[PDB]
Amino acid sequence: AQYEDGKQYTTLEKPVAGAPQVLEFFSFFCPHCYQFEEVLHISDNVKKKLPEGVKMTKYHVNFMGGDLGKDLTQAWAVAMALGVEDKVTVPLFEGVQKTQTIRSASDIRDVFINAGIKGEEYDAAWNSFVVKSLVAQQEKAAADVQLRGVPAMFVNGKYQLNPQGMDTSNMDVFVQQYADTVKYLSEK
Repeated sequence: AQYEDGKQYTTLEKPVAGAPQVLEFFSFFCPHCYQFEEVLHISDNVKKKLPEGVKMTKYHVNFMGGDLGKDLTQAWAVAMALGVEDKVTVPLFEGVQKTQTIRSASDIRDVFINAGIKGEEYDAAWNSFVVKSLVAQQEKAAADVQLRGVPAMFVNGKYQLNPQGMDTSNMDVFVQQYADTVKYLSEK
């Protein structure tokens, strides 16, 4: 076939019921994730090809960067609760991997302040039980699929994108193949 299990995707031998339609995992410490977000714009190109009526979810993970990795997961929960993902994703990636000016939760906080979220609003969110459950959701989703590496994308709790099985000669072509694969899987 043109799309083959174990080639452009793998199947979860242990499917996850009730999972988000399209579920992406990343870490601000993850070098391919940086590529995916700032160079390849994967999330965005997937969305452009997804059918009507299909939601995209993106979660941060704990297993990179130790203590700061966990702060970043809580910060991402804040970003999601406040709906400010599109304002912090780039400065967080660059603060961690490019300029390396993020070394503590306070530095993470500075990124939101600079993006124009108010101190009082950020601190209130950071400490809220709505953010606590949002952290729990991120962890539970990763746990459900026994997640050990990022970037990762899962469709309908049953299929897992396998980007190693795609050409990377051309970055544009890789992205569309990736996006088309997600669409194929979504229609399965």
